Amino acid sequence: AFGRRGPEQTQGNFGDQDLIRQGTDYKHWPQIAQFAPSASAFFGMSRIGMEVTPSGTWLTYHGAIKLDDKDPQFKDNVILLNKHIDAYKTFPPTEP
Amino acid sequence: NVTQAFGRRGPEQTQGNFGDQDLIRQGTDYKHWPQIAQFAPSASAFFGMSRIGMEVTPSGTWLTYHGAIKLDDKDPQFKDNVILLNKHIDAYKTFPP
Repeated sequence: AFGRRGPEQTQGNFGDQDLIRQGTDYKHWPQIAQFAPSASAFFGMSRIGMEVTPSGTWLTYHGAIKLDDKDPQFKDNVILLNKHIDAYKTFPPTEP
Repeated sequence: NVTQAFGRRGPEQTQGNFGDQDLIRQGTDYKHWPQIAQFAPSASAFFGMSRIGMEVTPSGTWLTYHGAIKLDDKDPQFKDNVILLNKHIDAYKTFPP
């Protein structure tokens, strides 16, 4: 969908092979998706910008979401997210 | 409204910078909100397209994100969409002191 995971600025870096294979069918997808911002939160929280490069006009965004560390699921949420962040570094190269 | 929910618009890295005085007062009731909202990623797009990190700092644990969404210049609505987004980006610079 958004291409191969990898280290480049134009690549996404999130997702292990199960999330890649299964997408929204992945057993822990709801537990991940809860951290995704609503449209209101995305435009309300983020630093939004616009840039014009040789490939077109881009709407840039960045920000940071504070995890609720009083949530009983906090420690497990952190483990789950960490599992997927830069997971590609762990992949067999013959993957897929 | 928007600023009670997501804090003041401003220049700092921890603050949001998007929305003019009408957007921030009206929120999702703002007349042009759906035309803006079309640009916000789905959960799948947010996790699939962004660069995601995790940072543990004195204030807490934060899921960081950044990315860029290509605007479709072939779309007939492109001209109006970029003018609208541009209006709201850093609009707080025009707010009186």
